[PDB]
Amino acid sequence: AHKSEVAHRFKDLGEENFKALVLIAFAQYLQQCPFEDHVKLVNEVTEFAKTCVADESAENCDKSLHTLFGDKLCTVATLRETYGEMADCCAKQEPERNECFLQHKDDNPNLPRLVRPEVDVMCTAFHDNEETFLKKYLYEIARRHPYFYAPELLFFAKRYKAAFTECCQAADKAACLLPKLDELRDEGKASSAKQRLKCASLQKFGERAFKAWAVARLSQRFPKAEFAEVSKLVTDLTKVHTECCHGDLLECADDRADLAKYICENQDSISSKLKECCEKPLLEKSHCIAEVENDEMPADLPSLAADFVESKDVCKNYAEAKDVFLGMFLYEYARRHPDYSVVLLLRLAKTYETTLEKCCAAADPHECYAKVFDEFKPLVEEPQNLIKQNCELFEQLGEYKFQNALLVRYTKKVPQVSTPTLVEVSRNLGKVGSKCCKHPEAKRMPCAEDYLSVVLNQLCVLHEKTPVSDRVTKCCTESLVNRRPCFSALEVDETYVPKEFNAETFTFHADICTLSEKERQIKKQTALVELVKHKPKATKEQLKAVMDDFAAFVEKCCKADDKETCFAEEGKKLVAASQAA
Ligand SMILES: COc1cc([C@@H]2c3cc4c(cc3[C@@H](O[C@@H]3O[C@@H]5CO[C@@H](c6cccs6)O[C@H]5[C@H](O)[C@H]3O)[C@H]3COC(=O)[C@H]23)OCO4)cc(OC)c1O
Repeated sequence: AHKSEVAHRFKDLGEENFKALVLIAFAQYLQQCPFEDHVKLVNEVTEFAKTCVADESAENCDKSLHTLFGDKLCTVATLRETYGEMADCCAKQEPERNECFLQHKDDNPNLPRLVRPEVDVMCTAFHDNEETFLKKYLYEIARRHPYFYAPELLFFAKRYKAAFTECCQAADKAACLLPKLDELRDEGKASSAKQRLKCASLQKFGERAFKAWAVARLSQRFPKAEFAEVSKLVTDLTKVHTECCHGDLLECADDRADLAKYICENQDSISSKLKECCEKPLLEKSHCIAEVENDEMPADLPSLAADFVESKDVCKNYAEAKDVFLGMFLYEYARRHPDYSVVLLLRLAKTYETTLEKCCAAADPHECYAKVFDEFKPLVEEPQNLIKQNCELFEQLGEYKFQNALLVRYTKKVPQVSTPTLVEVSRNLGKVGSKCCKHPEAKRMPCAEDYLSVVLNQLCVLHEKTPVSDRVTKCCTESLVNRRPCFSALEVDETYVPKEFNAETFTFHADICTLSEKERQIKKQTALVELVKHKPKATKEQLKAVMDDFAAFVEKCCKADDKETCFAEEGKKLVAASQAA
């Protein structure tokens, strides 16, 4: 164990990443804090760190990272008149102060939306103070996505700098810059959502859950790798994400680097597909390994019949070490099925487990578990059916109309759920259609069913903040593996009383003419959820009818005699038809 963890981390990560990482740590705890303040605090922490690196025996160098950093956040956070319910945390010591900070993370911060300035402007600000410009990027995303995988956020910042470096010297700056930022925005939302799930698993379902998940995913990725190796990897990788989720961002970054290093110094025993990745700079390398394509599986692997049903020691080995035996089954099953979703593999693993508990406590266990594998079959076919059906539906509806289809279906299921949430979740689910139906009906399952998990988790966590439907609460709390079926099983809420008619939520304005097409869509899908809430018995024929009116008048009013008052009479037409009763 090192004396002075801050020195140890400062030396290991180096100054630039140390600062960026603390800045992320601060913004993911204090999302409402202004930029300038966080930087000042990070600067002071970094000032102090250097003293400990110089001399580890100097005054506070032996304090934990959280004590040191926590004391530092609270200088601005103790302000109750500006931050409210967050010096709740500052009244505490470590570790309870940190436990407090983690539980006050807000998945939906009431934060001002980003202005996006002219390209001229951004590029000016970039050359002027390159370092501030990047911090301002780190800060904005971190406070908006308090679960962004911090090391990966350094990677994003780096791509972000790279974009401005390249495009700000381009002949056409806009034509170069914007697609890169558009890709970066999408890739970032995806990354954030994926990490929320890794964190929710750990924090709500425990380390054992995350491990099973990783064994499964890594086994599919590295099918030539031995179990001992995968287990080692699962271990390191869990230690890393546990750290990140628990707010130990420096150790997380460090331990992820060590890992990325291990992987590359052991390529020949992991995968044949890491060659290019391990030639990249640190951030890029680590990212590349993380998203690397599955290796080819060894040819002619045997069947699992021998070890997991036919051996005489199935019950012994099970009872002799249940977790490593299940890990093995899960490893052996996942290696051989990169075409199964990670969730399917966990279900089969869970089925095999529950089947051994029942059968090892039986007269003749082998006679009892002989069937087991046959029982996996309807579990495998079930996701296949849904994906087949949803992809046909998407193929004839397109992303947008497909999202609206989900918007209506999902609103009727759980109309207490908040409108912006319904809109976000349904729009994202629509993105499975685009991302996954694209693939041949044979790689679709991991893409489709693993991504829904990420999307269903967003719903779960956005709903957790201010819960309004016990049925969502139940599906989200029940298991993690049963989330999709539990949500699929939900029936239309006939118990729910229709919302009254608010005029403003159905009146539009001249500002809508200045929005992107995407925003306009979002604007209208927002109206649609509100429509269903106000008339849940409306028909598909009726709903899509009222839809095209919204569509048509936007067109006519964005052109007409003063666009502002134009949305207004349409507001007056709808208002009069409601008072009418
Ligand atoms: C991870 O990827 C994501 C990126 C973003 C957005 C985002 C989205 C974009 C974009 C730029 C930006 C940047 O926005 C700019 O951030 C700047 C940071 O740099 C500094 C400034 C320099 C000089 C004055 S301010 O200015 C800021 C701009 O105002 C702002 O638009 C990101 C920086 O931090 C964000 O949050 C921002 O071009 C078109 O699409 C949002 C996400 O979800 C909401 C997300 O997941």
